[PDB]
Amino acid sequence: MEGLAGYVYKAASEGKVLTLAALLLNRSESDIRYLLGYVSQQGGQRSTPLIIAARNGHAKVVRLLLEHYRVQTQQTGTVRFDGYVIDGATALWCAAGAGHFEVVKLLVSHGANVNHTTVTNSTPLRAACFDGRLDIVKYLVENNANISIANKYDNTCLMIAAYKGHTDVVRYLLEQRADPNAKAHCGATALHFAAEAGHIDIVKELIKWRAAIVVNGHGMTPLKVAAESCKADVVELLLSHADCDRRSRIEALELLGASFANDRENYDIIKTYHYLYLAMLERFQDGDNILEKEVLPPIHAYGNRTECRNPQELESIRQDRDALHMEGLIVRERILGADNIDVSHPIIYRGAVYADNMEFEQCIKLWLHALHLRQKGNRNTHKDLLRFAQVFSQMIHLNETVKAPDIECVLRCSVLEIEQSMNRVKNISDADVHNAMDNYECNLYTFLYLVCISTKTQCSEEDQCKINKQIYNLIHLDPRTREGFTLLHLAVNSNTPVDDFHTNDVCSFPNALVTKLLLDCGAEVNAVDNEGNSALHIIVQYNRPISDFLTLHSIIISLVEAGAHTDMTNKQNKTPLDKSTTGVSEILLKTQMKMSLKCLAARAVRANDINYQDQIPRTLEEFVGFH
Amino acid sequence: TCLMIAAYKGHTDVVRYLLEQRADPNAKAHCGATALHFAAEAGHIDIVKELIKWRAAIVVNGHGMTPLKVAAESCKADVVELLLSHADCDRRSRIEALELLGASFANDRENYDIIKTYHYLYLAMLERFQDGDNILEKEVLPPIHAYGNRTECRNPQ
Ligand SMILES: [Zn+2]
Repeated sequence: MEGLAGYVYKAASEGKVLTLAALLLNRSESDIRYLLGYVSQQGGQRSTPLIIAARNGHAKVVRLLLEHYRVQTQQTGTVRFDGYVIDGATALWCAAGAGHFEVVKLLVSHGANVNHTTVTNSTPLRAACFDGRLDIVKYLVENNANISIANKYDNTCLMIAAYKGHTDVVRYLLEQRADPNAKAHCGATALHFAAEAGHIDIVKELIKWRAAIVVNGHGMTPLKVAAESCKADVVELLLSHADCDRRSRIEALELLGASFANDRENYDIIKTYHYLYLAMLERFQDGDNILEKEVLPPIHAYGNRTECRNPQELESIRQDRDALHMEGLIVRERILGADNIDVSHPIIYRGAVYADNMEFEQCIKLWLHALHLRQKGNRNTHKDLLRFAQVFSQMIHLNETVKAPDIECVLRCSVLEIEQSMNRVKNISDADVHNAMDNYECNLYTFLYLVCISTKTQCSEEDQCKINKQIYNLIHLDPRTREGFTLLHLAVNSNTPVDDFHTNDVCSFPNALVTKLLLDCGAEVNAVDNEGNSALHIIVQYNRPISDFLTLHSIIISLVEAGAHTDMTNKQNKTPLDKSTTGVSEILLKTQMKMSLKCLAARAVRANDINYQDQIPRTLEEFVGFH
Repeated sequence: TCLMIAAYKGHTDVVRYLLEQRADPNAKAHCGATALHFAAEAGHIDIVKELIKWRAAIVVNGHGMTPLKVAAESCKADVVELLLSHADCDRRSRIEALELLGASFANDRENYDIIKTYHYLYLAMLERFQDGDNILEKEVLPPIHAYGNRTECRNPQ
């Protein structure tokens, strides 16, 4: 029966009245009304024949359905655009999103319900604003569309239209007395959206309506937002339209200069120097009436970090573009503060370019500041910690790493914290965070790479003690992976994701020193994965015995010590001696294997099937289970 | 022939193309060395694997020098791995090759790894006494004053 629904869907997508009529003809009234009510979620989005006709922009099909079949226009579907899914949208919403003017004309002329209840509170006017068609917006608004209707984020149609940057729709909505004073969830105003868009005409139109200057939650006044977005024209327009004190305009000018210097997109130091010099002359313009200048305390990350306050002080800094950039960073960090996370992007970039070729030191300290900032926030830094891993690989390849253990201890604390946080995240839900489970695995890999870095380097015994404190903190809590794998199991298996930036002379699996240090920490040797495979069961399977024979010999002689059972059957009977395939690995085991009567008795009593339940001390039940 | 000299050089693409022409790789020279010997000297594991793929058999030169032994002499472990894996051989030849590899690591200047030599010889000799009550014999040549004591070891102690 659903085949008829698919045929109607295809006919609606085609746009032919003849095919759709023929498919709907020779069917009962109930059948055709069920076809109209049915939604074929081919892409997982509800789309009734009217809804999908509106989305596909076929005027003929929409006209036929509305005129001859009386399909309900109040049907709402969770249509998705560019991956993002709106959880509710009527037929008129899809018509506006399609961008076809005849379809929206017909649907509105057939009494389409513009105001439809929706969990996302989406409206067809918002869809038209997203599409940007002025004519569709006009036709929707004229025929009973409430512009004041906003989504769950309190984002109105006018707000998103100003964000888009289309001057026509903003002008039309302002003509229809659309209120721009509504506040979104963040509380930003329409002036903030216009400054972000960078359209001077939108800002001028908003000023014409006399929109109030309202500071957002994290500061971010419209002049400050425009200065951050490098909208010099918008900043000048706001300063001219709204009177500001000396402090406000001087701060705006210096923020604009520092933003121009710091960002890689602009990358103009002459404009930055000119703006800073102008602002500081404005500080001293009056004469004996000087704006109070504060100096941030010196920080080892920024070096001297002396914020200059006199004209000769910047005059001495005409050259040394690095000094100008770091001073702009100081200015931006002082003005903006650490309240928001917007300053996360520049600092790393300022490190990144600095990280092109040099000792990495103040780059590392800048990234440490970025780490602190991102750890105040609940923002995932697994990509960032990867980047630190490749940077460490770079410096160890350069052989000039001379690494300081304080930084590695700090990043170990951070990675432990994020491990715990994302473990709780998986404790909340699983399906949505499957990619977060992939990041779980990746972060375990990063810790192994950090352990490989620590093994390659060497430092003071107290620093090693702190490293071992952190690794024991990670070990005491028992990490697990899909199908179950301890740290040792990864450390002995062929860990597929070897660092691509540096895969040679660094991070090679089947390592001996890593396993030695992990045993020193005290990981549970007799831990069993799914199917019960022990550590020895995933080291005798090595396929290159004659090469790298030193590694195999060392790992075997290390794991045989620290108490590892010589025989530990698991699921189907597989002794470590049976599973070995090389033909060379058996020798190393049989040299180190130590015999005892317990093992022989257990093998004898399990080979034959004798009852061993409730006739044996409870401890030996597990012993018999092993052998 | 271009085949053996290309194998000596180690250019994988040209050797692969020449083999594609179905040229017989069992050709010989005045020295009697087959392309396997030149590949072993080059040590390209992929070249040797490709040669084995199309049925290149081990052939002994008149003065001994089986390609496996020749590869073992020049301290080329990977070729030894590959040939031992594919080319079936007895206990005696395998242990002889392992001992030769140990000695070559011991004395030569290119690698000069004392521990690798010790461990390889230890493994070979442990393989010698594996069975028990059926022991491969070890023949010791009379001492040479050039080496001083010049007496080999046949007991693990
Ligand atoms: Zn036992």
